[PDB]
Amino acid sequence: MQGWGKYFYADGGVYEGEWVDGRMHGRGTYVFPNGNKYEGEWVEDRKDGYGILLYTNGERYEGYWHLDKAHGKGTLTFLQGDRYVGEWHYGKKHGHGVLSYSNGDTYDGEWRDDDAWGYGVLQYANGCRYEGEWAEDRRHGKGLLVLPDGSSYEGSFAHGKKDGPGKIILKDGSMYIGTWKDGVIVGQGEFRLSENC
Amino acid sequence: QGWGKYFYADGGVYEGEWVDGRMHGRGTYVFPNGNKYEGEWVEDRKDGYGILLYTNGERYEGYWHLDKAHGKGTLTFLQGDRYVGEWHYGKKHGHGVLSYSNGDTYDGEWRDDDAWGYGVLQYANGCRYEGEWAEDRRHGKGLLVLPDGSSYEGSFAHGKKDGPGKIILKDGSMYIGTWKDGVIVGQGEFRLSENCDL
Ligand SMILES: [Cl-]
Ligand SMILES: [Cl-]
Ligand SMILES: [Cl-]
Ligand SMILES: [Cl-]
Ligand SMILES: [Cl-]
Repeated sequence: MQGWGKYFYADGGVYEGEWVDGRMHGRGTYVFPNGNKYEGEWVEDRKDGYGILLYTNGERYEGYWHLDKAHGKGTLTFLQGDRYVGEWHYGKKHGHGVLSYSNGDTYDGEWRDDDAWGYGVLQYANGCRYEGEWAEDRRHGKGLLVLPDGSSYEGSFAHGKKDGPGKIILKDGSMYIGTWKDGVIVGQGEFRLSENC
Repeated sequence: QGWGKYFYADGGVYEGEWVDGRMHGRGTYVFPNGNKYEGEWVEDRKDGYGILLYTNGERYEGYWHLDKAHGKGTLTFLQGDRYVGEWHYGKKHGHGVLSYSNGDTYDGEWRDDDAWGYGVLQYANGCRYEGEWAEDRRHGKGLLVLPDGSSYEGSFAHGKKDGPGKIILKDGSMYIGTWKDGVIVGQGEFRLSENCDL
């Protein structure tokens, strides 16, 4: 099973490409029973190296594979509108990458196991903008959130909501210092105004 | 009855109309003080219109009753302070405006020579207080506007912020809480004018 050739039909899946020893090896294409079609490099019956897989619904990945999963630098385009360009780790967004959301949001930062995780900045379509840490695809740890007004909160976050100590600075110049828990003010706080009189 | 001048042993002088041996009618009296009164008299008392000029500088011009300021009258002070309003037997009482030399000027109610009731005070530092007063001090519900453009409205006690109140800024974002002796106390809530996501 050497040279070029065509083969398979596990279902109706036809692989056509290079071969070694009954394993697909080299560049080749494979239209799978789904209708998904991978066209790239192979290493011993798994996609390994660069390759493009078109999904039947519309999706389209472009990048490096390893052991039949996305691994390395790769671009995932949702022709609905989404677009991701960055590092992968065995099928999941992992490392650094940017994502353009359909709703208008844009992310730039770290990822771990297909989730925003680590440092990253997200420019919301509504005008807010977050610059801080993440955990499990939600704002977690210290961060800075600017609001389309121009005022901002800087403090701690937990599970996507304001939580812990924090300061909120106003355009006016005034400040409120207090503690949050699950996105809500409670406890003793301090509020400084810009002008005394 | 009639007119004539008199020199008391005190050094005081009176000349003007008399009735039954009592100063009554128009007359002028310069006191041993150096104070000189010039107005209407009734039975040896300032009563009706009159001016009283003090040797130190002050000058009352208005109506008198039972030898005391009573009715509408203007008093200008040592410092330059000018009161224009109603009097009640020597005390600011009713409605009156006081313009202090420091620049502040008050316009509101009075009771027993004290700011008491509703009144507006424009501070010289650019501020304005519109609220109630008790015993010459900001007391009750009031609105305090800062030159900032923000404003505090809530309650006052003995001249300081005290009780529930709201600071509302130029943005429309507001802080809601309670005060004790002009300083923040208790738990508060801060609301933003504009926020994320909604
Ligand atoms: Cl989040
Ligand atoms: Cl939140
Ligand atoms: Cl501003
Ligand atoms: Cl006061
Ligand atoms: Cl105060």
